[PDB]
This record gives sequence, C-alpha cells and structure tokens, in this order.
Amino acid sequence: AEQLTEEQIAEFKEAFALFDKDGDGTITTKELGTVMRSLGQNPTEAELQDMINEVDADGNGTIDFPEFLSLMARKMKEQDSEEELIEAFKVFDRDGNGLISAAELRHVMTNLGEKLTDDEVDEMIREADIDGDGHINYEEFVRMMVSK
Ligand SMILES: [Ca+2]
Ligand SMILES: [Ca+2]
Ligand SMILES: [Ca+2]
Ligand SMILES: [Ca+2]
Repeated sequence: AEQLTEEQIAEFKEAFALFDKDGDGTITTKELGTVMRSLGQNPTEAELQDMINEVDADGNGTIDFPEFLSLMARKMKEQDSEEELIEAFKVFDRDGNGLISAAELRHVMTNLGEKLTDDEVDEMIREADIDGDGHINYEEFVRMMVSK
C-alpha cells in the first residue's frame, strides 16, 4: 500500500537523466565523470570506478534506474538523520561557536527538566570528550548520540 508515488518516481527520473547523458538507460564511469567535472571536481578513472562499484548491485559495470533508486533512498534517509543531529547540536551550542561548554549543556538540561550539578555535567562531558578540551564539538556529539 506504499513506497513511492508517480511524482517521486518522476523526480527520480529527472535526476537520473542528468547523469545518463546519452539516454541509454545506464550511467557509466565516464558519464559520472562528466557530471563531477561540471561541479568543479576532477576525479581520476580509479576514483570513478570505486563510486560505481559502491552502487552497482548486479556487477555489470553500470548503474541502471532501479540501482539509482536504491542509492537515492539510502542517501536521503541518511541525510535526514544527519539533519536531526545538526539541529540538536545547534540548540545545545547556545553561543554558536562550534563547541558545547559545560554551562551550555547544563542550561539546556535544566530546560529539559534535569537540574544537574557542575560535577554531573563535567562527568557527561568527560565521557564524550575525545580531544581533551572539556567541550563537546559536533564530531564528539554524533559519536555519543549514535551510541555512547
Ligand atoms: Ca548513459
Ligand atoms: Ca548494474
Ligand atoms: Ca558554545
Ligand atoms: Ca572536545
């Protein structure tokens, strides 16, 4: 009773069409290459082959539209969970400097209904901190959120 509407499919065909320059229904390493170069990156042939191999489920050396539909689904699913984590990081990082301090984390925990001492909060930071600055940056934040 669901998965994809005609309209989503139509928009996924538009995207496929940008890459499939000659309209044969497949994207080759060299078509991938033409699109990347247009975006200011010039990958070597070996780099292009690793990107296709990643996506090529049947091993025929090219990406058809079912294969691109699979890819696009995994990717946007992933882009959603990254949006969530970036959003939760910017509410904690009250001054926007890239780093959650102990004062910032304690203030947000109190608005979440948890009145924590500075010792409690220092312990929370200490478990998550990797570079030893006593702040949580985004990388340390994601590594804690995805599992301790
Ligand atoms: Ca093609
Ligand atoms: Ca294939
Ligand atoms: Ca901050
Ligand atoms: Ca740190």
